[PDB]
Amino acid sequence: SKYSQDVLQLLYKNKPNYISGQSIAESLNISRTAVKKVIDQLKLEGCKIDSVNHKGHLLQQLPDIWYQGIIDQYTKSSALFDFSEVYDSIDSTQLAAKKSLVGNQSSFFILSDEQTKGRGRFNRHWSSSKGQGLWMSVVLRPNVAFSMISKFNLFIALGIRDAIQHFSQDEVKVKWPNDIYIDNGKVCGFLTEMVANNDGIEAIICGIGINLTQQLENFDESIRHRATSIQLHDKNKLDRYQFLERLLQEIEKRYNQFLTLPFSEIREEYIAASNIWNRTLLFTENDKQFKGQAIDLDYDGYLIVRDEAGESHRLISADIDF
Amino acid sequence: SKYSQDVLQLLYKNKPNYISGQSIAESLNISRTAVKKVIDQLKLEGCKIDSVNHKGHLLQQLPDIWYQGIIDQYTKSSALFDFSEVYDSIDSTQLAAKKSLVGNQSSFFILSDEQTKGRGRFNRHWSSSKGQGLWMSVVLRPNVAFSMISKFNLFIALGIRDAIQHFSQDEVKVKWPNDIYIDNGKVCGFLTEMVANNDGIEAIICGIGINLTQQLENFDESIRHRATSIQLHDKNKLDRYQFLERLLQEIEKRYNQFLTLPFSEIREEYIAASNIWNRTLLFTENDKQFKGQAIDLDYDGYLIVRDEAGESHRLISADIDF
Ligand SMILES: Nc1ncnc2c1ncn2CCCCNS(=O)(=O)NC(=O)CCCC[C@@H]1SC[C@@H]2NC(=O)N[C@@H]21
Ligand SMILES: Nc1ncnc2c1ncn2CCCCNS(=O)(=O)NC(=O)CCCC[C@@H]1SC[C@@H]2NC(=O)N[C@@H]21
Repeated sequence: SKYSQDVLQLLYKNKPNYISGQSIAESLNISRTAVKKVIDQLKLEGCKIDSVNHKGHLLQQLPDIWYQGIIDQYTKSSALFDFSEVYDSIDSTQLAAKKSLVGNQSSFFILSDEQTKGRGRFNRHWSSSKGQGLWMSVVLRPNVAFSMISKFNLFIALGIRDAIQHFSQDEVKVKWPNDIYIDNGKVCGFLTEMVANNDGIEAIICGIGINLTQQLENFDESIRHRATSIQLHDKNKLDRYQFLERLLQEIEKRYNQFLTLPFSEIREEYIAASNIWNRTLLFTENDKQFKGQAIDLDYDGYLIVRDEAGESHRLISADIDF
Repeated sequence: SKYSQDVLQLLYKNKPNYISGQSIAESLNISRTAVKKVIDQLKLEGCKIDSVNHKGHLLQQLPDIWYQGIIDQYTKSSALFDFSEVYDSIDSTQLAAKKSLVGNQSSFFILSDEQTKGRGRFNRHWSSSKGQGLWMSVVLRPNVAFSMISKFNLFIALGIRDAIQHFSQDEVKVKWPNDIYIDNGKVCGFLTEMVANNDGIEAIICGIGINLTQQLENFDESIRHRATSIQLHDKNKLDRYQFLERLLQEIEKRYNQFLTLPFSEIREEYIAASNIWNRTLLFTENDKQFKGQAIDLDYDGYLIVRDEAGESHRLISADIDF
């Protein structure tokens, strides 16, 4: 229904109080009968809405579906995010962000319950199971130099890690430069692209995929031993809206840190949260591939590596396997 | 008409021979009467088409309007350009290229007879007079490292300069890093943007604006002393199709040079074609602005500058005025 999101938004905004159906009707300039029909539909879609006879309605719990009217409430209260686009299915939120950013200077994000052509780094396929993960692309407008842009990944990694950690009973670690792990399982990967020239950056687009409630059987046989979800490390039922709120809050906090603090101020924190140390790694560089150890993380965020031939390397980035 | 471009394309492809209206009809599976109606329309739009009684039709000259069916012939015979989009009016060919490149790996360009929101570097307004200039954006897919990408501007500058020089009786010079001049007048500026991350480049988009036939009165009073067009330096009537062909040929040649030769191999040529030497320049760097002289152009394409305080600088880029 056309007013379904608006009814949902009024229910969300009035928590924890009940609102009468009459009040919803006067707000949306529709009939009492249209409001009850919308509320039935929302209940059908799995919204837990308590209705009592003289009080009205109380949104108790959302289903595992993204709802524009709810996310709209998140962007209205965000200084950073001007708006959001919430899709049920899409080729890729990253493809949609790169089209939507052209010709404007807005900061926004794009969410989809499923992706049919999710892509990771180097155009590797990314599994985006409907209803089971957060598939999102974030467009921001950092007015920064190239010598500074690579640090965004280091800061954002810590925000994602903290957001996940808030819901994980197990330790959440960061695999430099763009992987979040729980024990031995990849729970998130992200990818940051930019539109730029030597005069500056028009936008960055950070594509974030986080496995929320996959059962092991929900991962393809090829990635099952290296993928995990937040639910597999949470004694309580993970609530995708509670997590998204925490995740937007940490992204905002770490983005403002990235714009105002040198990497030196999170370097120790980043090292302490990393899981790449004391462990041999597999580096892929075009056709060649070599092994190495992560020795240090310098003040610019570069990984210092000792390869198997004993040579040292200072890497702004790499793709490494365990 | 739906078959107007196809009729035009057949006329172009058969130069310098006449083709009968019957032959056009059998090729397009339309009637002899529809073909003559299309040819009348094309003549109305300013196509010079010779028609003789038993021979058919010969395209003699195109008007100052871009025609998809003609440009299609250019991309079919180009190894590099997969396709093109030809618009009569657009906000900006650069905005359209950045939308069109998403989700594919095609190399292509976008042409528009006019732009309503043309933008140069730093979002400075760009005047795109309808029918008087070439407003185009070129999307390419260089598989190259960032240490190499800045050289593209140096190579492409030489292609544009040569294309213009072929039609100018006066000397065409290059103002580093993205201006083409004829004597004291800016005849072209271009702007190269990229979509990229530390793993590589998804695309570059080179926005090229070239003044073709502006009379001085056609330039705004604010830019008239610093802008010029090719026609103002050509004794013959500049033909936009002949120029576009030459320009696509030089762009292709210099792009392949950029992918296969170090800048050292065009360095002397670039220096010899530059007009920034032996002349004080105005540098703008955020809020500050200083004066300086261009001392050299190193092997990486960096401008070596002596500023007014006597300090040396090595600039991958800058915005400089005369
Ligand atoms: N669900 C999965 N869970 C764990 N492992 C998996 C999964 N599927 C594939 N594998 C294994 C290969 C891992 C790929 N290698 S990677 O590139 O280094 N890693 C990355 O994380 C970069 C991908 C970011 C994804 C986001 S989703 C929203 C946005 N839109 C879009 O299209 N992309 C971004
Ligand atoms: N017609 C003009 N002739 C001479 N001078 C002029 C003119 N109009 C403005 N001025 C003065 C300010 C000069 C601006 N400063 S700049 O940025 O350093 N110079 C540049 O050349 C970069 C602009 C590239 C334009 C292309 S057109 C197709 C594509 N689509 C789009 O939107 N852009 C690109």
